[PDB]
Amino acid sequence: DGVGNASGDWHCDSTWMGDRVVTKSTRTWVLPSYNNHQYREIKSGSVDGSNANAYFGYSTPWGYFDFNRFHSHWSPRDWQRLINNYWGFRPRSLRVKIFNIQVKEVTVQDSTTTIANNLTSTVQVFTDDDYQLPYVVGNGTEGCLPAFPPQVFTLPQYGYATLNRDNTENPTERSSFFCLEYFPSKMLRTGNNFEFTYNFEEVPFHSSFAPSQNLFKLANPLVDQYLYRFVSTNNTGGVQFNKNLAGRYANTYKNWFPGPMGRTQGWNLGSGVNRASVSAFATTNRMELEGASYQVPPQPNGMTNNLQGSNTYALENTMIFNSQPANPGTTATYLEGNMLITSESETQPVNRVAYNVGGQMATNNQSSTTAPATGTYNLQEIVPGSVWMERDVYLQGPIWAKIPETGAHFHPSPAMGGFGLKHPPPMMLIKNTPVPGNITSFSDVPVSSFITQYSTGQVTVEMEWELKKENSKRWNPEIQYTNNYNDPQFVDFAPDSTGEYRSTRPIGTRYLTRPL
Amino acid sequence: DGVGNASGDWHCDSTWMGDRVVTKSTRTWVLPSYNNHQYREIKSGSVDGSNANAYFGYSTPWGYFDFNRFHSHWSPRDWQRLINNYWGFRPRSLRVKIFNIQVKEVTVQDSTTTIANNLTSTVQVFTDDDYQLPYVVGNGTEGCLPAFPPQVFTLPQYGYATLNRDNTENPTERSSFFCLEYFPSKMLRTGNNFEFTYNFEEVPFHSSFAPSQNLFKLANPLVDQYLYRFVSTNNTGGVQFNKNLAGRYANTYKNWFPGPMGRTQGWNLGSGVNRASVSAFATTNRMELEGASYQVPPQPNGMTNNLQGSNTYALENTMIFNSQPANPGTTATYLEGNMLITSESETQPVNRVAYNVGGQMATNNQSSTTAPATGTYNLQEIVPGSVWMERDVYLQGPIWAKIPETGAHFHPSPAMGGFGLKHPPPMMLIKNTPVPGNITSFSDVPVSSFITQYSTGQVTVEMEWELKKENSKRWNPEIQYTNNYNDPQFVDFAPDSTGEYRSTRPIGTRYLTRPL
Amino acid sequence: SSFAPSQNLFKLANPLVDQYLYRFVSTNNTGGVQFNKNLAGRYANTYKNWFPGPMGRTQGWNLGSGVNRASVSAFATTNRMELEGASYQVPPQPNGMTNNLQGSNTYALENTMIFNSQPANPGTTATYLEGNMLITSESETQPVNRVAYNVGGQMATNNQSSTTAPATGTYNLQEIVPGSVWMERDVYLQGPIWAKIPETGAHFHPS
Repeated sequence: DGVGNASGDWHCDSTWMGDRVVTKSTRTWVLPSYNNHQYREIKSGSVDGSNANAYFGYSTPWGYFDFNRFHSHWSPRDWQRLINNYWGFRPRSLRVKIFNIQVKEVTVQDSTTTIANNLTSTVQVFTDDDYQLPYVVGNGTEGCLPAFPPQVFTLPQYGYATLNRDNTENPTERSSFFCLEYFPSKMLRTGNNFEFTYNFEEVPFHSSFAPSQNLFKLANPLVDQYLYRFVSTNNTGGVQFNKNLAGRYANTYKNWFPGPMGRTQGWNLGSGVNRASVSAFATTNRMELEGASYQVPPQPNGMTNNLQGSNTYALENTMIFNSQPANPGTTATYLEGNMLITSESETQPVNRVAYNVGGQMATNNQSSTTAPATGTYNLQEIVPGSVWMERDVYLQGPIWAKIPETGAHFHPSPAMGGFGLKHPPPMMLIKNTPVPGNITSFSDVPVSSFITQYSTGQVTVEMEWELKKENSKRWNPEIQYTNNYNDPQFVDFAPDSTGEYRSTRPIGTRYLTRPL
Repeated sequence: DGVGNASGDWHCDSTWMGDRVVTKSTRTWVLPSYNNHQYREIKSGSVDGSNANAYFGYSTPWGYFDFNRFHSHWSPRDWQRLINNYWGFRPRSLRVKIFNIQVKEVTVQDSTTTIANNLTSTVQVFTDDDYQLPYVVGNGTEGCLPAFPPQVFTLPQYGYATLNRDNTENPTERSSFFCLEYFPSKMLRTGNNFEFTYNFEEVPFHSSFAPSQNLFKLANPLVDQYLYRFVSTNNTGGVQFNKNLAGRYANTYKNWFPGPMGRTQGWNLGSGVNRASVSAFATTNRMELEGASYQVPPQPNGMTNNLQGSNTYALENTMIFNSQPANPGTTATYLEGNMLITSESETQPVNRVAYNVGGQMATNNQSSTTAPATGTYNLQEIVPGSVWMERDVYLQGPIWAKIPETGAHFHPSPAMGGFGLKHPPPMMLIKNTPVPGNITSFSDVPVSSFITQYSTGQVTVEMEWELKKENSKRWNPEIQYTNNYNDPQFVDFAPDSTGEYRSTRPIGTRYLTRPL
Repeated sequence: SSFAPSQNLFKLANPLVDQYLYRFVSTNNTGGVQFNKNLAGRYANTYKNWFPGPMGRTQGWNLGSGVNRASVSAFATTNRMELEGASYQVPPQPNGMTNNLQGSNTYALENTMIFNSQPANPGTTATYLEGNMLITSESETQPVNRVAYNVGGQMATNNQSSTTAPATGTYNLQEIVPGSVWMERDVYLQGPIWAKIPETGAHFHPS
């Protein structure tokens, strides 16, 4: 409509209506003109001793909007209300609006640096609906909307990696180039606005509960089994048997088995007592692809990193986060007090411990000449009758990941956590239109001289969630997340005297308990 | 409508629907104020030793839009899809939109050079529908919309040549002056937009196929002809005859003849072995008009420049292109590795070779006293029963040319390639309106003082194409264009580390094969 | 699926942007744990959502210029499965691996379909060299499928202590894990369209 008329209004709110909760979030963003209006080929050779580091790729003029973090949609008080009272939750609908656009021109004469409004300048916006572009949103990267509503943020620059030849910086014939300007886009002046709507596919609810029973202790404690086990051979080697007694969980027939495991090193925290002067990388867990060795830092699902009490943690099976945001490219060492370290101890009744060996199997054939022998195993994979619990979500953590298109997959739950989607919420791309500097003569060669410009505006995201209610018959009181501090010098989840937000603790979803 | 409202949106796309393909292209352009708002008489005398160089003409304040190149409408992947799967293609419809206009004023005080928006300034636009103006669009000149969508381009300045007297810079009484301001034009401020629509006349489809048979080898190989030839005279000079045998193509009666030829010099490429220190111009092919000798660098249709394998090329029968755009007025020498050189070797089954002699004819009357004699010929023209193939189109090359209005013509296919049209898509002309500097007194003499200004905006072109499907019964696999490179250091048809587009190879349309 | 992947399974993070996630890299002179942030483009050290498909190690033989070991009888060292008291060669191996890297003349022969250009007489016992044979390559699936000739990865074999340094061991076989992705074997014009699933009442992933 016009220079003097506002395109949209601020909405930041939560509404709770029975089985449904609606979240509204509004933020202010800034867009730089990246690459000076150009597409650049980007590449790397081996770095820090590793060829797994090498890649071939393109950097682009465009920027994108990322909302795949829970703190983007949820207040700390609203998150506490959900974890305390519900068995499960799932996403249903998404709505996005971009509005109140302002384009600015920056000029320097003799070091003055004046800044001014340009009314006739445009911004370009599009959504990748058919998934033609490479999707970089679900990989745990920075640049999402901020946890605190007043904070103002810079949009991330879009880029991708294609194929590389023989673990080197060079490309292959199969390697691909994608142009964003080939797709159609909306053009916006200061009066104009953009809107999009999405529906999520049917997905299973996340489980916000901890088991109240061990997988191996399900027989009644009072009653004996009608089943027998081999315990012995006599002086002539004749087989002998005994009945299975009540409460003897070590010797009982079992219907179901625990989930898959791979052994990972355990390190003590706090009082500790670990080995000195160690370089971690040579002894880390790895998988081999195309001739290179890769660390796979979240391990695959079905294990627990920490026992309960205990200060032993398997570090490569744990999500590690920082309380405060960091500057790009930092190489600084961080001690444990700075870090936020997660524990999966609630899943221990059904999930095997990562630091320990899995079990034992037979290695020989017994004979009158030879005694029977067993051996321990460090890895096991899926077996029929297998049961496990998936990794917990965090307020600091991601909601979704895109399933890769290969035509074959098994059990599609992402390792970091969250919901695995065949058709994920789509990539949203924004760029500043090139505006040319004074040109007085004709050339076939393309213009490289442009006026310097940046853009600013407001973004609103609305999300709908489906809730599963608790139906417990437990008489005694349950565990709950609480604000509990001894002699506090500051309020957590609040601004400080300088105005910086403080977030000391990581928050999971499992406080409620259910029988197996 | 307004200062804060956008006139149009970005559309860059291809849609394939059975027999029809639609192409959409969007670009950003810059317009200079050419000639400082004045019309100038332009002229030349003899240059580089030639009077064919002399001309008399006018230069104008206006600029024009040119779309007669395939890379303007076609992506490299889309062009590969057409050449691989279709017998023929033709143009059907054209739509043009000009929008998002921005007028800027440039001021200099003491070397500062400040640039600012002028809201009340106008741009003027018109189309030459009745072909009253001289048409300069179909002559292989620079200034067309760019191959890569992100590239920003300067519009070419309009000019023309009229009649000149006695191969000198002077005019004739028949010589003509044309004023653009005499035609009606639309006037546009920053809010305003312009649109045009065109329909192409019926034209024959281009042939995207190579012949699978020789013109002279069409008789069945197994069966003899019922026809006889003279082979001999006896000791008394009495005539003798022999029957024509199966597979003897050298001695067989023929229905049809090859197309017209003129001999052109052949030069070796690569390993080569050509003559040293040669100046080319004195020995080049020429046609004489109005007392001057002119090189005619594309030769006329019906010949082939290169045999297949072979490194001999007739250079004056070949389209030569540069991979990268060049600065105006360059006099630099270029070697073969920089150049993109085309081959017509697919048409060799029906088209005579340019470097070789055409054939032999009788030069005498035989008698008992005199033996019979023959002579070779270096040129031949159209004969009844003549068949030939027209020159191939290239992605780097032009779509159309205007047929000249003389009232008489034969077979109207242009020498460079493409479609010859009596009523071509029309000339589109744009100018910046003169805005005056401060005037304090009256004069009859016209104002020569104006504020300095330039314009910028977006242009969209939409084109519809009709396709002819392949109907082959060939059992074995065909030749296809492929991305095939050994040990590549860059991706072809992509930007580099500096952001410059790379286009190493020329691409033709003939990969499919058909029987004669 | 008649297509080849244009991206590696482990290279999906944006090359320009750093992760908000940290990894353990070190212990100090008193054995206290130390951490570093994950940087942009460092694919060796990045958190991963998805894992490659199942693998079993199979011997690799050079073709063309080659340079393989002389006078070998193949059968004793071949891959086998045991049924009802007997050892059986299982010549197509199970799905989720790639036989050949690209370029490279190393092929895992027991993971490859081998065909003859010409039909043969029944009962022939004749030796055939490589030039007579038609040998397939699965190099397009290498961005998501592990190589058969190479080891799969490494896992922890011990518990670290002030007395004991940490240790790892390589594995030659691995099976399906949750979050696993792979590509099935390609069809050929010379090859078969279909197979019947056996009736047992239980099966997994029937390709």
